[PDB]
Order: sequence, then C-alpha cells, then structure tokens
Amino acid sequence: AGELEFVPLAANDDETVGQWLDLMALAAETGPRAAPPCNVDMVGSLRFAPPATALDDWVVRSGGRVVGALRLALPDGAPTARVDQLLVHPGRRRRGIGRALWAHARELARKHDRTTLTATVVESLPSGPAQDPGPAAFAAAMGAHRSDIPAGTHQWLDLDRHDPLADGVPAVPAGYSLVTWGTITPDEYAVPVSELELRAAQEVRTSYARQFETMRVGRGRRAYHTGAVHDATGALAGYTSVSKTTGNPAYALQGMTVVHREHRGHALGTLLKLANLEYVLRHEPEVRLVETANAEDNHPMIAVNAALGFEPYDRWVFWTAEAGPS
Ligand SMILES: CC(=O)SCCNC(=O)CCNC(=O)[C@H](O)C(C)(C)COP(=O)(O)OP(=O)(O)OC[C@H]1O[C@@H](n2cnc3c(N)ncnc32)[C@H](O)[C@@H]1OP(=O)(O)O
Repeated sequence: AGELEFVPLAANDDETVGQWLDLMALAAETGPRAAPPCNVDMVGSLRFAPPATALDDWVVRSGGRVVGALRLALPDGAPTARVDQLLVHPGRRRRGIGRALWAHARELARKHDRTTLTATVVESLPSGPAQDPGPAAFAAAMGAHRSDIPAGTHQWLDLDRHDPLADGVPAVPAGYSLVTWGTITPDEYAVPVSELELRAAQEVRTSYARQFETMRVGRGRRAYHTGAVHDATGALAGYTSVSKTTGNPAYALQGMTVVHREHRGHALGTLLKLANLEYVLRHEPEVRLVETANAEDNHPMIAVNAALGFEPYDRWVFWTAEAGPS
C-alpha cells in the first residue's frame, strides 16, 4: 500500500483490538458463508490459546490504520507453523498487502524454528455453490501447494428449511442409555471420551485436556454433550457435542460425533446427533443455523449428517509451504 507497519496484536491494546474486530466484521460481509465474528470469542482468542500452543498475533497498519492481520499458531515441539488468520481489508486488496503478510509469516515461522507453514483454504465443492477462487489463487501465488490429505466438507443445516426433529428422537437401543452434560465434562466421562480416539509396549498417550474447556470458557463459548453408555460394560459407546458462542443467537457449531469401534451397527451417530440437537434447542431456542465439517472420506458420518438435513456448502483444503531459506 506504501509503507506498511507491523505491530503485534495484544489484547490490552484496546484501540488496536477494536480495529482488528472491525476489520473482521467488515471482511465477513463479503467472505465465506459464516457466523459473524463474536467479539467475546475473538478477544478471548488472543488471551486463551489451545493446549500446548503458542500464539504470535500481528496486525498491519497503513497510514496509522489496521489494514490486515496475521495470526500464527505454534504447536509446542513441532516443526510446523499454522496460519490461523491472514486477512486483508476488502477495500485494500490486490495491492501487495497479503503478499507482505505472507512474507512476514515465513519470517515468524523461521524465528520460531518452524520449517513449514500450513493453512486451511476455502474452496468450492464439486457439487456446491461456486466459491471465491482468490484464496487458492493467492496461496498458489505465495508458493504453497495443496497437501495430499482429505479436505474437509463444510456443511450447513438450516432448521427453517428442514426440521430433523419433526419425527422426534429415535429409541435408544437395548443395552444402552443416553447421558448429557454441559460445558464441563464430568470426571466420569473424561477418560472414556479420550479413549474414543480408538501390542502393549507404547510411548504415546491420549488424554482429556481440560485446557480445551478453559479456552472455550474464556472465549465465552458454551457446549452441549450427549453420550451413549453401554450398560453391560459401562464403556462410553459414543458421544457428540455442540459449541455455542456468546454472540450470534441463531448460530451454533456441531462438533465431532464419535462412535466406539465395538458399538457400530446400532445407529448411535444418528441417535446421538438428534438427542444432542434437541438438548441444544431447548436451551438455545433461537438457534436456526448449524454448521459442521467432516473429512470428505468419512462417508459414514457424512451419511448421517445428510440424513439429518446437513448440506455441503464449501470445501476446507489443506495447503502447505516452505518457510525458509531466509
Ligand atoms: C495461505 C493463505 O493465507 S490463503 C489466504 C486466506 N485468506 C483469506 O481467505 C482472507 C480473505 N481474503 C483476503 O484477505 C484476500 O483475498 C487474500 C488473502 C488474497 C489477501 O490478498 P491481497 O492483499 O489482496 O493480495 P496480494 O495483492 O498480496 O496478492 C496478490 C497475489 O495473489 C493472487 N491473487 C490474490 N487475490 C486474487 C484474487 N482474488 N483472484 C485471483 N488472484 C488473486 C495474484 O497473484 C496476486 O498478485 P498480483 O495480481 O500482482 O498478481
């Protein structure tokens, strides 16, 4: 744009945070279908990072005003730096600001000893509404490439178009019972939840990370859980969650539904999503629009989401780039 100033984005800097919040609100008017940014969520996203991860947040100023933002997430101990945000004011695009942000990105990755920069790019579905080809044309132009892994299929359910609960919730299969819980997971279900990511000399462990819950709460996010228990063995046969921001009463996020491998074949995923949705709507009556995302190779949950009225809208494509030389 001319002289660009890079200044860190710190949450105590009300003037700079305010501008960043505004940049986002304005870019979201013309970006991908999305819930508007919730300021509580966003500002807490500067203070409360996900587990074992550092943040390195920046804005870029032109003539003293923010005209873009770059956010990196650095997983502790990993050779990667993830671009959680690279955004240029809709009024100042095609002027080299994104390029400059990306160059600053590679420099920050390098300062943090990261070899690789990774990114999620919004693209079109073969089926779906044609999407802005800018991001992908930008990412190619910065020298990134698409990773050879399953992209995400990002889906929407609009309850004003289709009511999945019009025929109530299906019966719980014999041998099972439904349990529900709010934002914090009872101790009882924490380890069982973590073992649902499913010899003997090993080295790595899975565990429930309370910091996820605390990050959420700090971001003003509320959550809703339904679990299925297998009575004879007490294993947690399945579970699922919705996440809801302070802002945007009409929007909600459906998270993963996972069914334990020894409990497939009983329609737990359908029962779980419908019971959990009902549980959301009776606490969040104004919820109308629900989003979710599956890896495009997860056919089973895709088949479940579709039966429920979820419609694939856009594609979440993983890209990667070299950080170096210098
Ligand atoms: C890996 C990633 O960060 S993907 C980027 C994700 N960011 C977003 O989707 C946020 C919303 N969108 C944006 O903020 C802008 O659309 C983004 C990121 C390009 C920002 O970029 P800008 O400041 O406009 O672009 P900048 O001027 O540095 O980039 C230009 C290069 O990328 C390409 N490019 C950028 N935008 C487009 C576009 N909309 N259509 C086609 N090509 C494009 C061109 O090669 C362009 O170079 P130029 O025409 O000389 O040839």
